[PDB]
Amino acid sequence: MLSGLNHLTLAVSQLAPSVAFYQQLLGMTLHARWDSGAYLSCGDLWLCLSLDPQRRVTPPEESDYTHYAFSISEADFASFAARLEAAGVAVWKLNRSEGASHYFLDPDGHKLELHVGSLAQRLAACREQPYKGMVFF
Amino acid sequence: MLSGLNHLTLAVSQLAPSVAFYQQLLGMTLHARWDSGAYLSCGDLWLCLSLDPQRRVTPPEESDYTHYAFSISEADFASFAARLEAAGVAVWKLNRSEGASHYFLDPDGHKLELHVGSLAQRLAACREQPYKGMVFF
Ligand SMILES: CSc1nccnn1
Ligand SMILES: [Mn+2]
Ligand SMILES: [Mn+2]
Repeated sequence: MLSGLNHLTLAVSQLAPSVAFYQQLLGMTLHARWDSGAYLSCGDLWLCLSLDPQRRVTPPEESDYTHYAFSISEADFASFAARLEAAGVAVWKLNRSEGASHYFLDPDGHKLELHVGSLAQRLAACREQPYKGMVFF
Repeated sequence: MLSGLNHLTLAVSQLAPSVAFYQQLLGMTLHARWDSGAYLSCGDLWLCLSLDPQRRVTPPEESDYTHYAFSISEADFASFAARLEAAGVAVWKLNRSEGASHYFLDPDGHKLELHVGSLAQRLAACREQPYKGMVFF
């Protein structure tokens, strides 16, 4: 059967600024780059940045809610979010509707998130403060 | 410091067919559902389906190369691809890289992939046959 996420591939319009964002600003590990892409890891996540002439820099009001959240500890969350803020990283959401999260945009407008907590913890929180109509299996 | 992918959230135009696709066709575990979304797991992956009226059913020619690859064993790959084909799931790309890959679309046109092989495997293959301009770190 399917066993998890093998890799996340993001189309990027300019490779070097995107590599710098994920490696320098977000602290991900850069393993290789070539004329048309790069391979990074974030813990167990395999991230591929793929230079795509079709990728547009997309304002957050023009894209849907599809987004990618990265795990961070409770101890590191606030200072990492504040550092992104001080660095001028654009945002896309302010209301914490799914726990402790910071919502920010990559250079092409990919919707990203820092989040503290697992699925199990989110389900436990939702049992006390459920979303409308919520059923647990 | 970021420790991995926390969750992947896909905006969906209709919740019921998306739940059917990820739970029933793809075999993911459904943990909770509410009026405007669902939480599923696939191995370590926490997947959120978020009902979003802004989600367009998007032809693959009209979206960039951003995509989400799920892990499957070599032994299971061909029968899973055949299951998707029997269900009439559209393919958006043929495989031309190392490791088995099947490139398929979800009901809203999200670009998905079944892939066999890790980042370490890909890096080893690239070391032997580097892409144009490839540098390792
Ligand atoms: C070589 S381009 C690519 N590489 C890995 C994953 N997705 N795309
Ligand atoms: Mn999220
Ligand atoms: Mn891929």
